[PDB]
Amino acid sequence: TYNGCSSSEQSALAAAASAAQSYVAESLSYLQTHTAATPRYTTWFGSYISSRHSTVLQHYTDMNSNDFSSYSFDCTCTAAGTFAYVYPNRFGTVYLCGAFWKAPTTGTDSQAGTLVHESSHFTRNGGTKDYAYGQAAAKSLATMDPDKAVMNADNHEYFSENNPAQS
Amino acid sequence: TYNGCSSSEQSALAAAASAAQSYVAESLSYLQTHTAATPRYTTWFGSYISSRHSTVLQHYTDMNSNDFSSYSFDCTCTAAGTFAYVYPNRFGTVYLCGAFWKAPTTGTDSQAGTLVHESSHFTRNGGTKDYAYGQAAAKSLATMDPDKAVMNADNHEYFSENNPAQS
Ligand SMILES: *[C@H]1O[C@H](CO)[C@@H](O)[C@H](O)[C@@H]1O
Ligand SMILES: *[C@H]1O[C@H](CO)[C@@H](O)[C@H](O)[C@@H]1O
Ligand SMILES: [Zn+2]
Ligand SMILES: [Zn+2]
Repeated sequence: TYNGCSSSEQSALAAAASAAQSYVAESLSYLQTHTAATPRYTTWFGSYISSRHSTVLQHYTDMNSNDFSSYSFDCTCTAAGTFAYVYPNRFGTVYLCGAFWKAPTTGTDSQAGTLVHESSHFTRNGGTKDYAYGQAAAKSLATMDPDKAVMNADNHEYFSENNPAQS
Repeated sequence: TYNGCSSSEQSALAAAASAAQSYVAESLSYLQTHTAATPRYTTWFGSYISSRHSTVLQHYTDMNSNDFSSYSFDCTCTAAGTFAYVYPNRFGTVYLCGAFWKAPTTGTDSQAGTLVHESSHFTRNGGTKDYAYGQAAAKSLATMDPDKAVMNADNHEYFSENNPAQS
């Protein structure tokens, strides 16, 4: 459903939700078939170990079961510098702000990637936190504190967006 | 008891066992009072998280209840290239080889530290494995795979020997 969203915003959300669904799907498949260290994994989740891999696998297994297209979207926020926000304990509802509309549908820090980010925050999906923001801090977190990286929303977004792409 | 141990090997073992008991005791106390990341813990057990700290705490809780002075020591092994060995499912018996007698009572890769290493192998004490050998590999294991570090014998020995000393 939509709340305070214009025709164009609903269309953008429709496209972003579908692309977010695909990101999560390809991301889950990747985690299920890659059970050893790979560039794409270590860059965003650090040194590969079974327990952490299971953690991220679980997050995507859960997010994959979500219906991004059925999320309750709210576009009343007009903050030009904010992308989106959610309440971890209030599942399926995403609040969009001004910066979301200026972001590309797919790619780095995209609308679709933003939904994957926010989705990971839901307690049902793993309850990720925001320990680091942006690709640079996300990669640094992966290198220095992998345990936090597998619990950081941006690291999930960047793992899914995979841009620049890695195997 | 002693199996094939001279009077000099027996008294040396009594000292090594007393010092090992002291290592395990101090190591347990440390683990009980340090419930947050510290250099001594992270160097040998990796990034601090409750579950991992609980694992090593348990190992030392059990090892502390062991009585090293009552271990059945066997001195028939004469392999100068190895310190000692045990069967995980055969508690309380340690087989010492040639290299053990050349080592110092306390310090890095000491007689006391070797007893801590071997003790951790007993299933009753946690059943650690030998994923890495030597300080360099042990530290590397701690940084790359914390889960394996808390289950690696050498990491326990070095945490206990604490040389160089760390807070
Ligand atoms: C993550 O780090 C590993 C090295 O451990 C590589 O597989 C990859 O290139 C990425 O930097
Ligand atoms: C273990 O690693 C931490 C860094 O996460 C340090 O605080 C400590 O000195 C040790 O290297
Ligand atoms: Zn966030
Ligand atoms: Zn061993």
